[PDB]
Amino acid sequence: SIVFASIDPRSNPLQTSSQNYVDIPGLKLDVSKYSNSPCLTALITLNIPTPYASGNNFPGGNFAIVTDQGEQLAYGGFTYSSKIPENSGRMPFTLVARYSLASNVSTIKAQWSNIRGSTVHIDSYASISAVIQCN
Amino acid sequence: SIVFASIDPRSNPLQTSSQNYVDIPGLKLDVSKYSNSPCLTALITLNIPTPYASGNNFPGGNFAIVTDQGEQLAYGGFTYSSKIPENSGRMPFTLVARYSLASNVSTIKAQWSNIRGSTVHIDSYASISAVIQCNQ
Amino acid sequence: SIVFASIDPRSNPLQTSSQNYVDIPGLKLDVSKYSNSLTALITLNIPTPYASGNNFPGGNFAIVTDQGEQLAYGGFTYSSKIPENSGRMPFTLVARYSLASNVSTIKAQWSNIRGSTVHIDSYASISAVIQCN
Amino acid sequence: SIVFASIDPRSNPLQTSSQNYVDIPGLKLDVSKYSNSPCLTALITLNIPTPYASGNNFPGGNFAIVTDQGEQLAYGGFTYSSKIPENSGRMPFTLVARYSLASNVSTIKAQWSNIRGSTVHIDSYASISAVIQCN
Amino acid sequence: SIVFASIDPRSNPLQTSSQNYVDIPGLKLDVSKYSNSLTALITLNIPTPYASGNNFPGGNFAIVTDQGEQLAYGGFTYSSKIPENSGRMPFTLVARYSLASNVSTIKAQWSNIRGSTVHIDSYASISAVIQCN
Amino acid sequence: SIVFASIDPRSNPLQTSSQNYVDIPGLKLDVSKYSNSPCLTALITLNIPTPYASGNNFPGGNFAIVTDQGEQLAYGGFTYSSKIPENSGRMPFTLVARYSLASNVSTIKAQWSNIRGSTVHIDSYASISAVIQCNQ
Ligand SMILES: C[C@@H]1O[C@@H](O[C@@H]2[C@@H](O[C@H]3O[C@H](CO)[C@H](O)[C@H](O)[C@H]3O)[C@@H](O)[C@@H](CO)O[C@H]2O)[C@@H](O)[C@H](O)[C@@H]1O
Ligand SMILES: C[C@@H]1O[C@@H](O[C@@H]2[C@@H](O[C@H]3O[C@H](CO)[C@H](O)[C@H](O)[C@H]3O)[C@@H](O)[C@@H](CO)O[C@H]2O)[C@@H](O)[C@H](O)[C@@H]1O
Ligand SMILES: C[C@@H]1O[C@@H](O[C@@H]2[C@@H](O[C@H]3O[C@H](CO)[C@H](O)[C@H](O)[C@H]3O)[C@@H](O)[C@@H](CO)O[C@H]2O)[C@@H](O)[C@H](O)[C@@H]1O
Ligand SMILES: C[C@@H]1O[C@@H](O[C@@H]2[C@@H](O[C@H]3O[C@H](CO)[C@H](O)[C@H](O)[C@H]3O)[C@@H](O)[C@@H](CO)O[C@H]2O)[C@@H](O)[C@H](O)[C@@H]1O
Ligand SMILES: OC[C@H]1O[C@H](O)[C@H](O)[C@@H](O)[C@H]1O
Ligand SMILES: OC[C@H]1O[C@H](O)[C@H](O)[C@@H](O)[C@H]1O
Ligand SMILES: C[C@@H]1O[C@@H](O)[C@@H](O)[C@H](O)[C@@H]1O
Ligand SMILES: C[C@@H]1O[C@@H](O)[C@@H](O)[C@H](O)[C@@H]1O
Repeated sequence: SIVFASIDPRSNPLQTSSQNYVDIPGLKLDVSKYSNSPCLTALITLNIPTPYASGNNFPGGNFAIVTDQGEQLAYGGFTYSSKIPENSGRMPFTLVARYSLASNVSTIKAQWSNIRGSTVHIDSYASISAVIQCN
Repeated sequence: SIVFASIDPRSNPLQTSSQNYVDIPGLKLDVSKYSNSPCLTALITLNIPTPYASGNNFPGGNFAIVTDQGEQLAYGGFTYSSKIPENSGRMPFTLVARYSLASNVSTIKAQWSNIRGSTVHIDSYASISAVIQCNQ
Repeated sequence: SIVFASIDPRSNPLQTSSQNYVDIPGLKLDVSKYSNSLTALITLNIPTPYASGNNFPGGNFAIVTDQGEQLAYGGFTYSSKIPENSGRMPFTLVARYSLASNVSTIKAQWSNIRGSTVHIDSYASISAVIQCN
Repeated sequence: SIVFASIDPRSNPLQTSSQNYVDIPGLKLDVSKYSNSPCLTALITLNIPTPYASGNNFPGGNFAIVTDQGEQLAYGGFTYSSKIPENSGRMPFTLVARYSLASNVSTIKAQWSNIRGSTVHIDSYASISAVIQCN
Repeated sequence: SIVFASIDPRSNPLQTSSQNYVDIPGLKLDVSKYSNSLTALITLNIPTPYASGNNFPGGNFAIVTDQGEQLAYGGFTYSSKIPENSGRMPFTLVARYSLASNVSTIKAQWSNIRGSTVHIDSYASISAVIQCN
Repeated sequence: SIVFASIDPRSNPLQTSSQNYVDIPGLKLDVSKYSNSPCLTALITLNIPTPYASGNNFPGGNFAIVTDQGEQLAYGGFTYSSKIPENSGRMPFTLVARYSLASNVSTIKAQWSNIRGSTVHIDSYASISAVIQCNQ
C-alpha cells in the first residue's frame, strides 16, 4: 500500500534557522494502522524538490526522516560551493529510508536543520511517501 | 505493479526555452489499463538525474508531473546561484507525486519549462515511473 | 517486496578518482530469490556527495547488474571551474529491471569526471520495489 | 489474506434436528478488521467432509453460509437415495460463497438444518475459510 | 483477485440428458482482462445435484476454457441400479489454468451417464483466485 | 501465489487397501521455496471428485492432508449406506486445510486409507492445491 503527505506552502513559506533538527510541518505519515506488525516494512521517500538556504558562510540545509520516538532513519543535505552565493539557488533534494513496522511507531516524519547559521526555506511543493509491503 | 518509461537522448538531445509547461518527449506513462480503479493509487517518480540550464539571468529549469487532462500533480525546479554561471553544471532533480486511479485519465506525463529566459537541457538518461498499489 | 541496503561512512569516508565505473562498497541488493521470473524498480539515493578538483569537478553514478548491464546513469557537476568549497549536491537515480534473466545482484557504481575525486561521507542507500507485472 | 476456523468434535459430536437453520458452533470467521471496506471481497469455503444424517424418511442435511446480520450467501445439502438407509454413510460436502466487505458485517458463519425430520451429525474435522482480496 | 459467478435456479430448474458435455448456463467466468499474462485456481461448486434414471444414474461435470480445453472433470453416481429417490450428492471440482494464452472465458459443463437426466435446482457457483506466480 | 498438482491415472488407476494412511501417488505440493516464511499461510484443498470404494462391510475411503514431518492437517472420508453396495458409486470428496509456512516443511501431500477392509480407487482426475497469501 501507499501512504503519502504533501505540502505546497507558496502563500505561507516555511523556514528554519535551527541548528538542531526540527519537524517540517505537514510532512508526516500516520502509520498507526500498520504498527506492531513485524512482517511489514516501509520504504520511505522524502522529496523536497525546490529548497534553498540563505546566508553568508557556505549556506545549506539538512534533512532527516525520523520516527515519533525520535529515531533517525536517514539524513542528508545540500550546500552551496561559494561562501556568499549571489542568489541562493534551488537545490533539489530526495532522501530514502527503510523502516520495519514491528514497533509501536505511530508516525514517520520529516525534519530539517540549518548549516553554518543559514536559514533554510521551502515555498513550494514537497512530499513524504512510503510503500508498505510484507517481508 | 510497476509502470516505467525512460529516455536516453544522447545522440539527439532535448531542450526547451518554453515559458509554459510542455511535455518532455518520451517521458509518459500509459495507465489506461488501470483507469477508473477506485481502490488503487500510483506513486509517481520523475527522475532527471543530469539536467542543466543555459542562460544569463540566474538560469534554471522547472518540472512537473501532469495528467492528460492537464492536472498538475507536482512541480519543482533547480536554479544556479550565479547570474551567469561559468559552465552550467549538472543539477540532479527528482520529483514525487501521488495519483488516485479513480479517474478516467489514460496518461501521466512529465512536463518542463524555463525560467528567466533560460534553456533547459536533457542529453542523457531520465525516467518516469509509478508503483501502483491497492489502498489496502 | 522491498530490498534495501544503506551505508553511513562517517568514520571511514569513501572516495574514488576512477575514470571507469567501480562499485560503491555496501550499495548492493541481493535479488537472487527473484531471478528467472517480476520487475524491480531500483532507486539509488546519494543525498550528500561532493567532488573535489579544479576543472569543473563532479561525479557520475550508475545502477548495474552483475551481468554488467548498465540500467541507468547520471551525475552532478559544479558551475564554477574551481569551486571555493565543493558543495553537497543531492543525487537520486531510478532504474527498472525485468527479473526474467539470471541476475543475482543489482548494485551502485561511481566514477569521476575531469580528474575529480568523488566523496561519500554520510548516509546513502539503494533500494528496490519488486512487483508482479 | 486468509481467514480460517476449524472444528474437530471427535470427543463431543455435534448434532441438530432443527428444521430451521441454526449455527454450527465454532465454524465462524471474524472479518471485523476488513469490515466497512468496499474495495475488498471474500471468497468463502465451508468444508464438512464427513457428515451423516440419521432418520427414516430419506434423511439428509442442509448447510448455509450466512452473515451476522442473517443474510444467506449460499446453501446446499446432501440426501440419501433410500427411505431408510441401512447405515447412514458419510456424504462429503463443500459450499462456496462470495461476499463484498462494504457493509459493517462482523462475522461470516456456517449454519445447518435437517430434512424430513432427520438428525444431522458432525463428529470429525470440518472447516470454514476465506480468501480476502482487493477488487 | 477473485472472479465469481453463481446461479440459483429454483423457479426454473436446469437439466441435461446430453451425453456430450454442454455448458451449464450462468456458470461462466470472464478472465478477459488477465489473458496474455498469472495463474487461475478455479473451483466449481455444485452442492446439491441429483440424477434420475434406471441404470446406475449419475452426472459428470467439467471445467473448460473457450479454447475447448478440458482442465478438469469428475462426477457422481449412485450405488443402486434404480435409486428409490435419487439423492443429493454434493460435488466440487478444482482446476488450474495458466493465463499465458488468449483465453477469455472459463466455464462449467455437464453431461449425463447411462442415459440419466442430471438436475440442478438450487445454488451453485464457479469461482477463481487469480494470482501472480 | 498458487501451487498445484494433479493426476489423471486413467490408464494406470490407483488403489489402496492400506489400513494406515499412505501417500496418494502424485498428489504432493512442493512448498520448499516458501519454507520458514513467518508471514505466510497456505490454504490447501484436496479435490478427489470421482473416487469409489469396493468391499462388503459398508465400504468407504479416508483422506488426509499431511506434511513431510507426518503432521496431519485435516482428514475426512466417504462411506456408503449399504453393507454391500450393488455397484460402488462415485462419491465426490473435497478437504480443506490451513498451514502456516512458519516451518521447515518442504512438502504437503495427500494421503488415503481404507475402512472395514475396503479398497479405495482413483481412476480419473484429482488435484491438490494451495493459495499462499501474506497474513496481512
Ligand atoms: C530565492 C530565489 O527563488 C526563486 O526566484 C524567485 C521566484 O521563485 C519561483 O520559482 C522557484 C523555482 O525557481 C520556485 O518554484 C518558487 O516557489 C517560485 O516562487 C519567485 O518567487 C519570484 C517572485 O514571483 O521571486 C524570485 O526571486 C529562484 O528562481 C531563484 O533562483 C532563487 O532561489
Ligand atoms: C566539503 C564540505 O563538506 C561539508 O562541510 C564539512 C562538514 O561536513 C558535514 O556536513 C555535511 C553536510 O553539509 C555532511 O553531513 C558531512 O557528512 C558532515 O561531516 C564537516 O565534515 C566538517 C568537519 O570540520 O568539515 C566541513 O568542511 C559541507 O557542509 C561543505 O559545504 C562542503 O561540501
Ligand atoms: C454412522 C457411521 O459412522 C462411521 O462408522 C463409525 C466409525 O466412524 C469413524 O469413521 C468415520 C469415517 O467413516 C469418521 O471419521 C468418524 O468420525 C469416525 O469415528 C467409528 O465411530 C466407529 C467406532 O470407533 O463406529 C462406526 O460405526 C462410518 O464409517 C459409517 O459409514 C457410518 O456413517
Ligand atoms: C429429488 C429429490 O429432491 C429433494 O427432495 C425434493 C425437495 O427438494 C428441496 O430440497 C433439496 C435438498 O434436499 C434442494 O434444496 C432442492 O432445491 C429443494 O427444492 C423439494 O423440491 C420437494 C418439493 O415438494 O420435492 C422433494 O422431492 C431431495 O430432498 C431428495 O432427497 C431428492 O434428491
Ligand atoms: O557531467 C555529466 C555529463 O558528461 C558529459 O557531458 C555527457 O555528454 C553528459 O550527457 C553528462 O553525462
Ligand atoms: O462415473 C464416472 C466414471 O465413468 C467411467 O467409469 C470412468 O472410467 C471413470 O473414471 C469415471 O469418470
Ligand atoms: C554543459 C556541460 O555538460 C557536461 O560536459 C558537464 O560535465 C559540465 O559540467 C556541463 O554541465
Ligand atoms: C465402479 C463404477 O465406475 C463407473 O463405471 C461409474 O459410472 C459407476 O457408477 C461405478 O462407480
